[PDB]
Amino acid sequence: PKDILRKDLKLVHGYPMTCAFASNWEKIEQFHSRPDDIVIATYPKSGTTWVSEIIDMILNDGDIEKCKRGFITEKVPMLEMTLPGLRTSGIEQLEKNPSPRIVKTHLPTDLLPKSFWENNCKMIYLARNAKDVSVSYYHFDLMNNLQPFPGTWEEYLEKFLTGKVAYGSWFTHVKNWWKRKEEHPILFLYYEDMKENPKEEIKKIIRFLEKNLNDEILDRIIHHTSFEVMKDNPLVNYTHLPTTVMDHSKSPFMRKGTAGDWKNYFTVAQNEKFDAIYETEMSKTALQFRTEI
Amino acid sequence: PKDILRKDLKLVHGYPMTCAFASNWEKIEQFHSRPDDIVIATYPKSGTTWVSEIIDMILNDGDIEKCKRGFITEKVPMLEMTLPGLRTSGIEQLEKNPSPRIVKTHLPTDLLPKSFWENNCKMIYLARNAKDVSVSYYHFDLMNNLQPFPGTWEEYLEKFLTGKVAYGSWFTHVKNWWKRKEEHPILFLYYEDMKENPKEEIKKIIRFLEKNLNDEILDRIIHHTSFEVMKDNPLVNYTHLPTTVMDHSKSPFMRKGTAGDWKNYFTVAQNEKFDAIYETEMSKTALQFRTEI
Ligand SMILES: Nc1ncnc2c1ncn2[C@@H]1O[C@H](COP(=O)(O)O)[C@@H](OP(=O)(O)O)[C@H]1O
Ligand SMILES: Nc1ncnc2c1ncn2[C@@H]1O[C@H](COP(=O)(O)O)[C@@H](OP(=O)(O)O)[C@H]1O
Repeated sequence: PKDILRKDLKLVHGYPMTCAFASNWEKIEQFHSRPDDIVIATYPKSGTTWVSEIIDMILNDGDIEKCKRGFITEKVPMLEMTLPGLRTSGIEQLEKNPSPRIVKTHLPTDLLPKSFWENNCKMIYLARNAKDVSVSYYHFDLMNNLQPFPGTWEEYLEKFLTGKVAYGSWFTHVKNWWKRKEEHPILFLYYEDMKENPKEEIKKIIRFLEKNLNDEILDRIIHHTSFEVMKDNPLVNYTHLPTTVMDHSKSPFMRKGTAGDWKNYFTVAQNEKFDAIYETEMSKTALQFRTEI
Repeated sequence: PKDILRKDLKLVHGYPMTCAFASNWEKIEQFHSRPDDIVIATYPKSGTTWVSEIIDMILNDGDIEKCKRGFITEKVPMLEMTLPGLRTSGIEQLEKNPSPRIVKTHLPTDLLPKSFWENNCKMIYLARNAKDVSVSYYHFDLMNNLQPFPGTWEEYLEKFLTGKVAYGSWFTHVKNWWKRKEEHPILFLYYEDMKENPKEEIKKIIRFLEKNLNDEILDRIIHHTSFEVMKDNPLVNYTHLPTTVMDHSKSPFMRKGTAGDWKNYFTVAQNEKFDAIYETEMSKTALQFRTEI
């Protein structure tokens, strides 16, 4: 463990990558998908864990005890995750998992195993406004010891803006995933929409996944996957991980679960600078993020 | 025409209704919706025409020339409108219109054709503060010859407060439509938010309508749907109606276009009596109206 903890990011295909995840990349590259695999793809801290539980519920017809068959890391493995000696890798877990497999990933489009495009796999891409992500990712690096130490918020926001963070730039991640939406079966969702109206957003996932679930099951999914519920659910709140991987005393994994929390952290000067870069990166795209609800 | 001009309101389902519209309700009740119809529903005088032009622009990807294919009454017909001999009825017009159809209505939730709920049609409900609505509706009755003469402003405000106006009580209208948003895909909007921040409000409509528009197109919609531009737009300013329907010389349809205009008409005595009725009607509800920005 001493060799992966708090280490510098390594570049893999031009992307800064968590040191623990950066070895044997050949295995990821060559991963074999099944045509009924369902990918949930997000930039980090964008609501992956939230929507993994929603999807597991949908696929289990809202049966909560089925959703309690294991920890989230077993039900919905992160494809690119490795912590050898400490944990089954994501791909090792996935090769033991029954179809249809839910696969979580934060990979950029050009790093996703091509098998997933080739098997025409259904994908849910979820995105969250860049300001809330930077704040959530900052606190994440406080508690997750696989990450480099983030420094001060001021130092961290500058790395985030220039893409000097694990998985690289949020702008490029979001823009390149959005572009793929035209030639693949990808449902593109916003975190803020899920926060404001989970029923209508969950219905989009239900239709995308070719399921019909009645209003009682839907209400149960909404209730089971609410922040207050999930935060106390020990199968999903990440307290099952070794303290050497995640120390929740520094920041809880389930932290605030809100839109607009970034305003508690951004100075007005940081905000002006951030808005200027954002307009440069995003004005020409059809993406329309909300930074509060 | 002399048969429907300046006539008393007629009761339909316990709602006072413009005499001209109070006929052939069977036709309205049995209207056939299409799954992609877009309902814009409002209490009268709440920004219907404004939001109609916005949605038309959104659906046409910001193409102003396409937005010039016809007058607003043809582009975005009023469902329950009938001016027989003088105008194609709203429903006749809708049955001539290609999908996706935008459908305008001031109908209370209980009078909306059932077909719209059954088809799961997207709806945008726009609401405006009750004081600005009352002033706006007063002025409208001056110019609109289908309406009864409203009397003095003092006599009119008393009818408004007691719901003795076409489409009945504003309080019931907004409360029941707000309740509905928990059971149907309904984007509920505030006139005063659109006025303060049209960019953000328009982004909600773009998302809700599942459209892909960049910032150039967005700024273009904001400009083309500003008050100053629309009031001079002969296709939306309602100057195409017969003088027998609308005499703009009494009061222009595109009247003031602002939040807070009510302060020019309300006496201090009226305002106290209004506020007391308001609190009785509205203090339980989660709605939050601004009377100025
Ligand atoms: N049920 C839920 N509702 C809302 N947000 C949730 C949630 N479950 C997790 N989250 C939030 O999603 C973010 C984590 O994303 P990921 O799973 O992609 O790591 C965290 O945000 P905050 O740090 O802003 O609280 C976390 O609190
Ligand atoms: N582009 C625009 N911007 C702001 N307000 C607008 C608008 N177009 C119309 N309105 C206002 O919407 C009201 C009429 O609404 P409806 O279309 O629902 O009858 C009028 O309010 P005022 O009488 O306060 O001017 C009108 O001036």
